Amino acid sequence: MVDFAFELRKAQDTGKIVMGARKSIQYAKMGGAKLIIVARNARPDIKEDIEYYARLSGIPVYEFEGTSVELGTLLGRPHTVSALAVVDPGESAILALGG
Repeated sequence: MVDFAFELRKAQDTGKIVMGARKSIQYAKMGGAKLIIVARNARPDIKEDIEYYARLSGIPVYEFEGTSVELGTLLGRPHTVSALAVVDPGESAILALGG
């Protein structure tokens, strides 16, 4: 089974992830992300925009069970992270979350 925290960090360290709604949308429009992860408390309209642009490109979206605080903490940040895009999974199995 995917250990979310482990594989997310492994993606961050060995691949390429980009943090935040703005960047997540940009990558979604260009079809540049392989997965978008949204915190469960991401702003409703932002979550909906992400889901929309991801759907246009066939990019899977995964909702993280925790808050933007918990997601930021997982990513080593002292601030909230509401969404992120996995551009390159590196050596990780994070993309299995796309189903």
